[PDB]
Amino acid sequence: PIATPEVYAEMLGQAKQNSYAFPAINCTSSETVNAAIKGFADAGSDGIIQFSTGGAEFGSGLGVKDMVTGAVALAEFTHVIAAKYPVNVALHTDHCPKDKLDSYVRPLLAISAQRVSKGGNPLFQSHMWDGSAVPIDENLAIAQELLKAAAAAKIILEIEIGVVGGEEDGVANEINEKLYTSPEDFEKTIEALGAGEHGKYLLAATFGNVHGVYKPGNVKLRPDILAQGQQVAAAKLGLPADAKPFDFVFHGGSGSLKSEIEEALRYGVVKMNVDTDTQYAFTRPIAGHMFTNYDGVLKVDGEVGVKKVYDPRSYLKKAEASMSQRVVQACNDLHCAGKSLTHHH
Amino acid sequence: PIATPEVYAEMLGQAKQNSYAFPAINCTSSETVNAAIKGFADAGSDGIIQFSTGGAEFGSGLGVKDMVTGAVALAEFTHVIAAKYPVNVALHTDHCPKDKLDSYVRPLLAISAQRVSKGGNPLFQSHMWDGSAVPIDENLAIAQELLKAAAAAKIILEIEIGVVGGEEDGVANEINEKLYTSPEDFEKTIEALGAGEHGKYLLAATFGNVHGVYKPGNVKLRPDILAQGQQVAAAKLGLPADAKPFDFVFHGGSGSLKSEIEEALRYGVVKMNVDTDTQYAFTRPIAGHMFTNYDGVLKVDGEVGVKKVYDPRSYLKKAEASMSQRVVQACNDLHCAGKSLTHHH
Amino acid sequence: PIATPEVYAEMLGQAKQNSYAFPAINCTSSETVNAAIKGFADAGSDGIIQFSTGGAEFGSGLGVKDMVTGAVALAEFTHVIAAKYPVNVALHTDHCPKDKLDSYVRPLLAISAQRVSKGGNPLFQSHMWDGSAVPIDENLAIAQELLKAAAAAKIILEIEIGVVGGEEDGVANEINEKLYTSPEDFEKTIEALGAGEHGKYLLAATFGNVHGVYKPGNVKLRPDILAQGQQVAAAKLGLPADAKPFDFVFHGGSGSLKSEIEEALRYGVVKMNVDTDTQYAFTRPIAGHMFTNYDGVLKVDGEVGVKKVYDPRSYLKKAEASMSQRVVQACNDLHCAGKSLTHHH
Amino acid sequence: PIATPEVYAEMLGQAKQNSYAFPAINCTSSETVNAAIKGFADAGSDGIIQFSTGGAEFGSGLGVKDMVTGAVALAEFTHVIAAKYPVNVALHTDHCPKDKLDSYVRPLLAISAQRVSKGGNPLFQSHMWDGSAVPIDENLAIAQELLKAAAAAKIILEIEIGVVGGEEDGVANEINEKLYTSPEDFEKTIEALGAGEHGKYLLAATFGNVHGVYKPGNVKLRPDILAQGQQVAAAKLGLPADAKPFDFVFHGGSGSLKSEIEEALRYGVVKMNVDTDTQYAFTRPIAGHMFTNYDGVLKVDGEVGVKKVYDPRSYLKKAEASMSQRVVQACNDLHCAGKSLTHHH
Ligand code: NA
Ligand code: NA
Ligand code: NA
Ligand code: NA
Ligand SMILES: [Zn+2]
Ligand SMILES: [Zn+2]
Ligand SMILES: [Zn+2]
Ligand SMILES: [Zn+2]
Repeated sequence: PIATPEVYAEMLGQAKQNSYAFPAINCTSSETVNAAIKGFADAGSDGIIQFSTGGAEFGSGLGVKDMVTGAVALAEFTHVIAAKYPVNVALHTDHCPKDKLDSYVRPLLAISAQRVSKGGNPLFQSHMWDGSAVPIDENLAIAQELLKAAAAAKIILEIEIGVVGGEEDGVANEINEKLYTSPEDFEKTIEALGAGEHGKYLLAATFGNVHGVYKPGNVKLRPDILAQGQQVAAAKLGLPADAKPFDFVFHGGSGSLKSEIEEALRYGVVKMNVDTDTQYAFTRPIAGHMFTNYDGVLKVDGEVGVKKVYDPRSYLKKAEASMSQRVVQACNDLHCAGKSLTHHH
Repeated sequence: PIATPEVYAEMLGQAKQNSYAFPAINCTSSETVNAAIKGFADAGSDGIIQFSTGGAEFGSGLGVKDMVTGAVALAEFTHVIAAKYPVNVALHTDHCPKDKLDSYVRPLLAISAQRVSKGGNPLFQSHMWDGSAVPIDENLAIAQELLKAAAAAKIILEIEIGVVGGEEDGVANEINEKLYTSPEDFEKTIEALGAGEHGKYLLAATFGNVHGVYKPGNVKLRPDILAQGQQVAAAKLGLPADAKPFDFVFHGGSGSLKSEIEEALRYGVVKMNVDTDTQYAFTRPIAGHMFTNYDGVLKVDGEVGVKKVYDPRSYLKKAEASMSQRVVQACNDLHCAGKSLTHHH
Repeated sequence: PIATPEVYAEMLGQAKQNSYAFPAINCTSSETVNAAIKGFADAGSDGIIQFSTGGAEFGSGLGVKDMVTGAVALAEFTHVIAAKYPVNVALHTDHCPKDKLDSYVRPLLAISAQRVSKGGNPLFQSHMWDGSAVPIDENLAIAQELLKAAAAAKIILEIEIGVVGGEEDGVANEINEKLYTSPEDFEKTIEALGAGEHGKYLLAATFGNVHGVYKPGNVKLRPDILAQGQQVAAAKLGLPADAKPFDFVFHGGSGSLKSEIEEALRYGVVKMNVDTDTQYAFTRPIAGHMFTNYDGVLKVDGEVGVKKVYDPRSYLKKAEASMSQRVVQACNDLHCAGKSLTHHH
Repeated sequence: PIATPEVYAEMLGQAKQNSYAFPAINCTSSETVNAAIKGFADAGSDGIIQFSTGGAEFGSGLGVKDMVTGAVALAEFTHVIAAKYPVNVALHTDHCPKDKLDSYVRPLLAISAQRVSKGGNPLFQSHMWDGSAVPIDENLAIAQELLKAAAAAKIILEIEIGVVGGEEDGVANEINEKLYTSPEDFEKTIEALGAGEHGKYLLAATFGNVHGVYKPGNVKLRPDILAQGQQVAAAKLGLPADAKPFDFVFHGGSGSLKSEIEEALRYGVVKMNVDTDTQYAFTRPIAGHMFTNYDGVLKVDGEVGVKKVYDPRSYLKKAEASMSQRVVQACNDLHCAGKSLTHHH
């Protein structure tokens, strides 16, 4: 089923308590949603499906190119599908910067507020505010009012401090020192938003994260930044030094070393975003299909091709199954496999 | 917008009166739905999006494989998208034989009946009963009760007399004399169902039709069968000899000669089904993408590929645009281009 | 065996007498030579293997790029191979313009003169002088002295009047009226060189010929130009009006209509050049090989490929066999199949 | 130039004295010969071109399939080409087992004996007798008489003790303990043939060698076997313990670790055979060419392709250049680069 807000909060609490995390898989289509949910199910795991601004625009089609339309359409599709799987599936929106709030997160929030006002549940269970490109104080000012709106709609807010390196859509962030979150940013976050009691939130605190897949080991993660952020917050809050007040989000998950994932889990990461690796998994058998069936997918030497192999289902089923396998791998990497809160086992 | 039942009836009436038809494009996904609707819009045309049994199964994902789930999920997706286009889009289900009625058309009918009972409109605007594999009397007995249910849910029923040749999913129909509908079958149809006054229906009367794309000219259509069927019916009904009591459906549209389409339009074809040609149009740029970007979509010689080209959106946008072009061609072949009943022009 | 000058003259005499012609296949390598000779043998036919200036440069390798070296190396290779086939194989050099005479045809002539002086036979059995880019009088002045040298070395000279359209190497000739040979050019040729008694020669008189392969029918051949050239010459020589004093060469053979070849044969064509079509035949199975074995010819996803399919012999044997089939087709198109003067049958 | 027997002996003496070796590159064609020689030249190095039984059969063409014909044809081609390069190129034949002696090495020896009898030099400068599949005593009995014939024709004999693992043509040798040469085999070799004074020879003593390319490190070489073989022989001959009486040949060179090559050079390897790696280098840009030019090398959607890219020279020039680069790498790996005995520098 789709995660209710209550089940989603239980999911994250269980993950936190037991030092595991859920994959948050970027999807762009019916096929990619289907692949993600089947991956969760095959792994006996709960999970999160997320739409980026570009993914939502793509989902709306070339004749529309509207983020709200694409996200709503894909969300409605997902609600129907997820009802037929035993595992819990949460819907999320990825990086939304300041100039897209009015055309993505805010109208989506308003849609969910309306549903809640009628006694229903929100369409999405979490939304990301990415204010990493503006100064920390402005980031958190926007975060505070968005958190009030989100909590009122039974929605968890994800926020970001520090910058994720690499290319996300047309835009590149330089890989530098800004990829490492400062102690003061950790402190200001707690001051501004508390530790859950003013609305539940997730913190994408960056520790060297880079979107994309580079040669293994080229991206230099420093998970210790997270351990120190937890210590900083526990001190502010008057908690024991081993308390973990933050629920962390691991961006740029694809291409990470297994040891880096394992370490991050020890410091309170409850969500790891995966996009690039599942994109490769989806595309890889499509490529193979076109090459091995080149004379069926192309009308060559006066022949008319072979429908059996140019039927989009023929290669897209292969794409789906391959992406699902990669999602199973993510569930085993993050230790959420076999832990679905439905215990359908 | 999605066609209301009243707008759909107006569409078909206009097409009939003016000797044009709408394309009915088989879709299987968010991308193919988006491509079809954009094609209609680019052509300034209304149109029909249809899901086959296999298309619906595919739409539900490999972990579900349920026709009702896939059709409902894709339908809900389509309702969101179609609201953002000026043209009218009707939703339809394709070939449903006797052994799949209880797991496809009937439960879908029941869903729409429920919506109508609450003062709403049906989820789908038409459904196909394909009883061509059973004797004509059984075919029409089932048709009569389905027509009552359909009319009660504000849904048009499509039925089939005669067999369409070729392969549709795993199953092949032999290309023979059964592809040509008999006069008695035309007569029994009118006796059983009337001419609209017991429920609105479309008639897929076969005249040599074959699913798929063979070398141009290999498939031998006999559109005169349709002209004679109209004459047969007008005689039964006591109408002038030039009356056209049937609304005909042209199956196996892909690969047809332009002259064959033109002739069929003169005898009351109001709907032509297209699947194979739009499948080729969708796949063709995907094939080209994989070949020209072979070293980006594959991790070769120890390199890690190129995300920009293995991102599924990169080739699927090309697929969408190419399929939309083929749909524009169908609208111009069927003379519905520039005739949308929204007159947004 | 390699055609001796006496056997080559007999070949051409037989072809002329019986209204058939030999294919002259452009080759560039051991594999293409092997493919051509096997094609001749499979067709029970004699034939001609020819090297263009660019083909000879290619044959010499990227470290040498010397036309004489490449032609000699490929010729020596061919002498060894041809000895093992029952059919007669003549060696020829293709288009040599004025600025390449001193670095191609002349030094090759000198090599053969040396062999003949020692009591041997020439290395090549014919050479082409292409003076179509200079005025007719200069063309024939050069032709006359080259003919003396060639005859002294037991070599037949091919000359060209009129221009062949299209691209031959880096250089394009415009497709225009210059592609059609003038009566005066026919007359000047006979005046300058006679009709065999001052040295045996072949005449590439152009009649709309274009190098390359365009859509069937786009190239407009006028074989009547040849019939009139024969009439013009028979008049000058005081022969009956149905005499055929010229041995014609049909350039741009690839992509020609079968009816065009048949007509040209009636007017004394004894040699038709084929390059573009045999290039496509050679390459086509190589393309197929790479696509169907994509994961064997490329080291993908950390694997090391599959030697069985990246071994150049695996696809080059397929290339050879396919090119040989196209050469068999040329022998059947030109009616030389089953007519080898060895009568090994 | 082609290496005279005197220059070839000088080459090997220089390599031995200075602890370097020459690559022996398997070739199958004009293009592969050209690529190999250009590689030697680019590296300022002498080198060896070798034809296997299968390579020679391939070189003779599908209509002939005769090892002697193919080897002679390719050798004659090579003599013309090599004259135009400043470096010395030696011609060799690879693995010839007992059942192919009468149809490969023996007739080739007879051809060279004839040339020498007329005051000329041999066609090939070395030939390989591979008797590893028969007992050591039979191997060396055949070796002794072949050595007499070879020396009389100014030809060096290569022999093999121990088995090379892997697939060489249709035949596979199991990767086991037989891949490691025994001390007694080293001793019997010296007893039978001496140390050069009864005819010059090269010794392919196996030390774990495997034909082909497996994942780096999977093939376990033991170069110490060679050091001990040298010690064994120096003892038999009454030489100092650091003497190197054997000239060793390193089979299965492709895919070897650089450290393994470096070690082998210290123990008297003067020749390393490379085939599989140069095959991959030749094929790799051909694959890339077909993919990136897929719509030019195939006639698609009713188009006629693009001659510029289906011309075999277009991709074979790329193949040549890539194989030459790999040969340059071999010259730098074996430390013969910059050491050509022509000192053209
Ligand atoms: Na990443
Ligand atoms: Na069709
Ligand atoms: Na041509
Ligand atoms: Na090897
Ligand atoms: Zn991210
Ligand atoms: Zn149909
Ligand atoms: Zn030509
Ligand atoms: Zn070997």
